[PDB]
Amino acid sequence: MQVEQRTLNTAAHPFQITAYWLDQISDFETAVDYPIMIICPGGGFTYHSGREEAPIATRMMAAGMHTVVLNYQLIVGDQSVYPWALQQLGATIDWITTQASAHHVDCQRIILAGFSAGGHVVATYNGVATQPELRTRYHLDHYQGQHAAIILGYPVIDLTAGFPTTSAARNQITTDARLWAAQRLVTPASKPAFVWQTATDESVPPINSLKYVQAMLQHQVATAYHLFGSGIHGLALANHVTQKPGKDKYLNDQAAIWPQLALRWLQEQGLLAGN
Amino acid sequence: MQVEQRTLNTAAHPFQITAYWLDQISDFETAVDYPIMIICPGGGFTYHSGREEAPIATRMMAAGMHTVVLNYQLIVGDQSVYPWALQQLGATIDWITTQASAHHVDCQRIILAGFSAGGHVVATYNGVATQPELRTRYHLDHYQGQHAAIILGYPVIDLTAGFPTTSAARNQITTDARLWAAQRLVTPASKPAFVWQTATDESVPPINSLKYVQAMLQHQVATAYHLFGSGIHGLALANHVTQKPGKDKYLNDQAAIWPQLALRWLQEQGLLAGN
Amino acid sequence: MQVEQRTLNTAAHPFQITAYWLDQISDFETAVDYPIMIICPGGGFTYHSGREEAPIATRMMAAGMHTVVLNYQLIVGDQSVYPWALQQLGATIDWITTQASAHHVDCQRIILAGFSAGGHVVATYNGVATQPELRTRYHLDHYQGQHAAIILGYPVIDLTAGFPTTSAARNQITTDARLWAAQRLVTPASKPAFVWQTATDESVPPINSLKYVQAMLQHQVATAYHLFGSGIHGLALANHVTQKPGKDKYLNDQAAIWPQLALRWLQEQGLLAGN
Amino acid sequence: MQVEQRTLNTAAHPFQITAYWLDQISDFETAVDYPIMIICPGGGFTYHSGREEAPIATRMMAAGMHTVVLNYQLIVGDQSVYPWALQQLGATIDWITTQASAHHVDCQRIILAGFSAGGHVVATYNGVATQPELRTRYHLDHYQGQHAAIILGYPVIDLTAGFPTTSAARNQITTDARLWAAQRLVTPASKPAFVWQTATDESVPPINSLKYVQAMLQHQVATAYHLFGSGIHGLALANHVTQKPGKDKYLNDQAAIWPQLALRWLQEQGLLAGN
Amino acid sequence: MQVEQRTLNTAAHPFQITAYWLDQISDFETAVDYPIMIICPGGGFTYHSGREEAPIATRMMAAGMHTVVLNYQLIVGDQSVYPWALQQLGATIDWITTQASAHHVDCQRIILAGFSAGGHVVATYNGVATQPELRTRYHLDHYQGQHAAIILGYPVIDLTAGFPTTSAARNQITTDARLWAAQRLVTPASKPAFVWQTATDESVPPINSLKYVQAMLQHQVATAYHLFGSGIHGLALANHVTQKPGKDKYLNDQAAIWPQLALRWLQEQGLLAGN
Amino acid sequence: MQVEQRTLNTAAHPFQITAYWLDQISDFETAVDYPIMIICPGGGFTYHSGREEAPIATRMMAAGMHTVVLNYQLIVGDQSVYPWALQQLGATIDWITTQASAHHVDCQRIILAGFSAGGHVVATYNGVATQPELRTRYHLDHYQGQHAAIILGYPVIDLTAGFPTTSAARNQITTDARLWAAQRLVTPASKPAFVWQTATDESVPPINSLKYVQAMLQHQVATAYHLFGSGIHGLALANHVTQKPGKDKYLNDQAAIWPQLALRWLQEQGLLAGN
Ligand SMILES: CC(=O)Oc1ccccc1
Ligand SMILES: CC(=O)Oc1ccccc1
Ligand SMILES: CC(=O)Oc1ccccc1
Ligand SMILES: CC(=O)Oc1ccccc1
Ligand SMILES: CC(=O)Oc1ccccc1
Repeated sequence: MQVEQRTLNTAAHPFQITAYWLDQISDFETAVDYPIMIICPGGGFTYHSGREEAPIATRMMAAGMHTVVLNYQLIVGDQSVYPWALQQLGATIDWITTQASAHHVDCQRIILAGFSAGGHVVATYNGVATQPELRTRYHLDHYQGQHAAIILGYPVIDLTAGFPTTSAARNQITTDARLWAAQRLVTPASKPAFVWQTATDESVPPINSLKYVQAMLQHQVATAYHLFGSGIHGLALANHVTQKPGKDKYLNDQAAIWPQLALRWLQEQGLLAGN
Repeated sequence: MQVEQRTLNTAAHPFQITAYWLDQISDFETAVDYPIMIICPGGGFTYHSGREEAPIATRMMAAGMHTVVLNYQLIVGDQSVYPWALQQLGATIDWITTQASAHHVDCQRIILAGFSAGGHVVATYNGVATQPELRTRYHLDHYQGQHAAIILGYPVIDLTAGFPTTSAARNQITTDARLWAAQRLVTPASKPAFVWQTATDESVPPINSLKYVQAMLQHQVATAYHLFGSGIHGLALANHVTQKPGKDKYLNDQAAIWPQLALRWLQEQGLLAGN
Repeated sequence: MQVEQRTLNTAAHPFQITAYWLDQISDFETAVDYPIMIICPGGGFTYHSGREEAPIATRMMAAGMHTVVLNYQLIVGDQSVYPWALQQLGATIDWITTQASAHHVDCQRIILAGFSAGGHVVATYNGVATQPELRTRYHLDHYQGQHAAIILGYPVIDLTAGFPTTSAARNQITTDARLWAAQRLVTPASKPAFVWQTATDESVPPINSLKYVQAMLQHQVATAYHLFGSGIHGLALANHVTQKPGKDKYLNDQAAIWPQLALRWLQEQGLLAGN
Repeated sequence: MQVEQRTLNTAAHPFQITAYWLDQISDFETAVDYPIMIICPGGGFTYHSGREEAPIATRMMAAGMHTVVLNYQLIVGDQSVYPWALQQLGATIDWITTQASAHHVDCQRIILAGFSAGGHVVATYNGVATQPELRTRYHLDHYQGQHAAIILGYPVIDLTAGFPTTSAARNQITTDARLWAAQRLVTPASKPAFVWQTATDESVPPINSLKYVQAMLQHQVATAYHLFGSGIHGLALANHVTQKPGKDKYLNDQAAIWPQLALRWLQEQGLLAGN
Repeated sequence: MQVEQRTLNTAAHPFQITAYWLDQISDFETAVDYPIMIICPGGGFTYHSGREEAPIATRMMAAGMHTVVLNYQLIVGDQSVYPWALQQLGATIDWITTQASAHHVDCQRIILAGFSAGGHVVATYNGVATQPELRTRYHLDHYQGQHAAIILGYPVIDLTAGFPTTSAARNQITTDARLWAAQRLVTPASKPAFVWQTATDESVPPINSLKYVQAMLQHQVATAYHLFGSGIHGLALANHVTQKPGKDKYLNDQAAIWPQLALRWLQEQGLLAGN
Repeated sequence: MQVEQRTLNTAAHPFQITAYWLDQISDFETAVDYPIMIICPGGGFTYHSGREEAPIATRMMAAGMHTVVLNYQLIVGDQSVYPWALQQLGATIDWITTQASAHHVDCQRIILAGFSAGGHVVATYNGVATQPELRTRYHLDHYQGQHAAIILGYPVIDLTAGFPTTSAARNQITTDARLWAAQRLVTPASKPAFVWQTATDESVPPINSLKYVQAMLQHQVATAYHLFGSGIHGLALANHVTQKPGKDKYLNDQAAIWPQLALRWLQEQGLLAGN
């Protein structure tokens, strides 16, 4: 295993990635290209949550994929998230295509994963980067490669749907209301989505995931949805690894099955080797 | 996540380790010390099998533990595995104690994992390093730190018990017949052992694991044993990650549950945080 | 000790830092969080002077603090220093807060040090970043963390006060005269300043430092000031370490005591462990 | 030998370089400063061709020079190449001057190599960076150092001269027609050029290189030109190293002597040590 | 291109290597396995000469091969060169086999290159490692992989043949006289040898190379030999790259063609891709 | 500043070093060779004390020298300290000579610093490595380079002189009593020594330094000695940097002047640039 931390400069706003590369198993007689997952964590658009970075990447690497963590555009200075964060995703996928041979990446198996705020970028991107009208508007044109599916964990999907609370916090995120709500952007072009959330999510009401999934079916898009009964927002892995020390509310054994559900779903979709 | 690859020189035969350090999560308020697992892979004493190195490390690391892979003494040159391989383990545990504060290692939770030939070293060590008589005999004296438990996967336990096939290959492994068989070395002071193997193991006969568990019980040491019904030798993870490309015999979905079994077992022993 | 060199992208103009991290002492039974000093060297806004980077960092590291060298915005292309350089400082402090647990940084003990042209950035920042009005104007809002004190060595404080020599050179630094003079930016909210300069400073008139201290006191901010009697501009450490080879005019034994004065002043401020 | 990969932030558009530094020979009793070659590969302004990076840098390194590969501005997002790419070259040369002491670089011996699209940037730069009229217009002022010579392999010199085909592709490269054609930008100020191309270049008509040389003589700049008889576009080293697997058309043994011709030409100019 | 510097511990005397790995070209739609050359420099058995390390490795790398520099056993402390250096060579080849898949090494194309004292190790190894009686005697048994050919530049072949001078120097190198002379070790199992030397070699008489070739033929091993008319010992590349500053005697344009001769010879042996 | 961690294999027992290299100052017109200090920490021959590694290295680095920390042979396995540790010092000095050109090391200014147990190795080495009789006997022959002076801080000088307490502990350190006591090894060939200790040293009675200093004047070798009136063993820097958290007994302001005293002592010896 190798770890690469790096600035990519091929977008208007340069950004940092952290790639975790799988190494070839040395006593294999032949080579294998592995899938790769790009993770956009949460942190409410003002920071990148560590709980949703390495611990999630490591769990997915365990199942045999490369992973990359994208530090997408935050609110800092008077900066807005969009349209920049969308462009950084496109550049990250592009950059991956250039690294394929060196790292044995299966470019037909590029997965994006978003959590909370992170989910908005990915949900939007699955929307935006699947319609050339919105591609051009947002300058995702001229980037190589594309993603095969998305995974969304308790995603922000609609900025008027409870998060963020105050109007003045919507606006920081963006004064472009044409993507306050990722549900309205779904077309039959959108790539297959695995979605999960808790029903008891106070900070990001489940209608977000419902609305995306609802809209995912209404345009015939292969989608799976798990709304677990209990659990607070931001469970991450919902187990001791991502548990804030001494805070039981981060433990939820029912939600903790999601990575297994996710991986099995990726296999079904032909996007991960089956055993 | 950092990757450290390094020679340790505090043994008669210097040796390489590869450490994979967990990084602290930044959204945490307080620091956490994590367990560490040292892995001795298989390879029939002539090599170190990559199938049982990083893939296994990553899976254990996904559960929230540091891991280190130890290139124990092989048959190379007119060299024998023992007693050097034992000293290298002690040196590795020692080295961990000196890295504990920089990496947040919980030294009361140092776990050893052995696979196949690698299991002999760990099994022997579990015996030798808990008996001052054999400690001193084999030069493990003056090393800091101790391991809390072992994990053995399809472990070579007795060199007269099938592997190796010829008498000339077992000699190469060692002239010292006082540890051809680790099942004879087991005494009360030994640390708890989680053991698994398949029953249809041609290469390394199940009597090996049976004999060792027999002796852990006939000696009152907390233990656990899983002998799956089917499967060839060297399953590793028994899934697509460790599957030699196109070889179905490396898939066994029943055996594939062993890491979960092992993690839950560690949690029960209070050697890994629980859920 | 670890050396991290790195681009930070969380500002309008991305920029390089070079971080020098203290490692934990391994025979300490418990962990210690250390203070951190951010250094902005001189170079007359057209370069970053090496004499005021590592040699100064190492002397400060020897007293038990992390250090980071910041390559603030220079005059290059047709770029001005301001307001960008101010933002880069805010982002660096912010970045530090995110690295605190991994490196054991005491974020309550963040010190900024500026030299010559570098002092302007720091002196201005100390004023700007303690006033929401000037904060917001210059886009320092939304960044985490704050500095506890500043250190200024022969600082450029007023752009009309002799440096730079020509009209055409002032302007290249900035077409914003509301920052030509950091002495006018001084208000009571400011963090405490240790200031030193030589009286015979031909290149940057002592009126600069004198004006700043004059305003630190008139606004009741804790300040200490050493105006040494002899010596040219840019003494740095004023000894053989930073002495341009064969040039005695860089040696000044009286000025050479400043790091000691500064460290004791920091201890007095409760911003460094006392011995 | 050392390999440095890194972002430089001293341009409006930050960018990656990959520097390959020569190490001092240890049994030399005195040090030696080595020339350095900056390489801008081709890729038709939409990517950076690996065929024209490392394999070319390694060949030039074998003759005793440092090399740096410059990832100049491409067409990505709605971005055009110019004027940004010209600034990135200036910042790279500038950065080199700042590394000269640590790496023993002879700043009197900075050479630029451009291939295909990369050649346009180098050819244009050679024009722009020698005339302060076009210097100022394109924002190259305040950057230290200067190049002593260029090398152009099958360079794009004129955008209306066959490449790019469509008009829509012209424009993506630039809506500044003023430098669609580096031929008409040559003055006596220009640095000496070694130029080569094949006569049968379908993709980028030979008239391109012909025009630049024609212009290089008509304003009398020391120059040398090799238009080989056979060979497709993008030969690179024109041997097995840069040969696309199983594609004979990338082999051309007459063109393959170009690195020798170039090196001898550099020795002639006093830009490389001689034999 | 990546540079790996590392201790290998798989011999009685552990030892450092410096590997220079070629990176795959990202434009190639398929992958390519490259040959690899192990280089044993000279230094008269008391040091490793830098003139014969990187400079030579870089020239060979430019031709499209991986290279590794082996720091073989010297006369240091009280040690003799043999039989350890032979084991270190075997362990290095072995290590390469384990790196083959991660770096795309063609294990049927492993070439050994020795210079001066380094040449003795290579020449002897070519003999020893091609004879199981002498294989075993010297403990090269149990190591994987083997080399396809050797290259010898002004090699030490016989220790009584003028190098080393005094009796007391030969003995330091080794008291085992059975391989004072690599000519006698030659048998038809020996891999093919490209050999070169100058006839005016005062330091190491030409009869050395003469005798080895003289025996490669009389044992029907494919071999080529170039004895240049002029030139001192230790020409290395015989050009400005390996020339001691201000020392013309290191220049020799006739001998300087040797790397081209060797590469063509390798192509002829099907050991390097042809043009 | 660069940090190099590394195994050296040119001794019977390979060993780790950690080198801290000063970087050249970029705004110097000329280059400068700096002195280098090799540090052997204490730890009572069973471990290397972190209190006496980096913190001391950093403080010496601040004065403008390279530093290297040597992990000399410990009591581990059934291994003794001697004669191995002496060889390791020799190889380290030797290795430095091979790195001089690359790092600008002034090989005429190599200084050894030992603390407590580490002092014994340095003190003995000072004795052994200056007399060819003991040189040959202990196999320091054939290593290049030599040291100019030693620094000893509360050194163990005689193993009967209190430390270690029991006869069982001394013997572990070594059976060879011909260097239980470095005071008896002092002859006038020895390089100059700066020596310090506290009078109240319980664990290692002042007798040791006194006995060494006494013995050092009697062979007319330039020396300096400081015996502070208070303070326990192992003060290191005797300040807050090396203070065990909450343990005042590690603070001693009088002894804390020793680095300054030592540096000024090196200046008069002409082994460090003077200011
Ligand atoms: C225990 C050891 O080999 O020494 C060190 C010291 C600092 C960091 C890593 C290793
Ligand atoms: C820029 C940032 O905060 O991302 C990280 C996170 C952990 C380690 C290094 C960088
Ligand atoms: C054009 C280029 O060099 O792209 C990269 C970037 C990082 C690593 C390898 C290749
Ligand atoms: C010139 C500058 O300050 O950037 C650096 C810093 C350290 C090393 C290399 C480049
Ligand atoms: C002396 C040695 O082990 O080899 C080298 C040489 C140059 C740089 C690094 C290692």
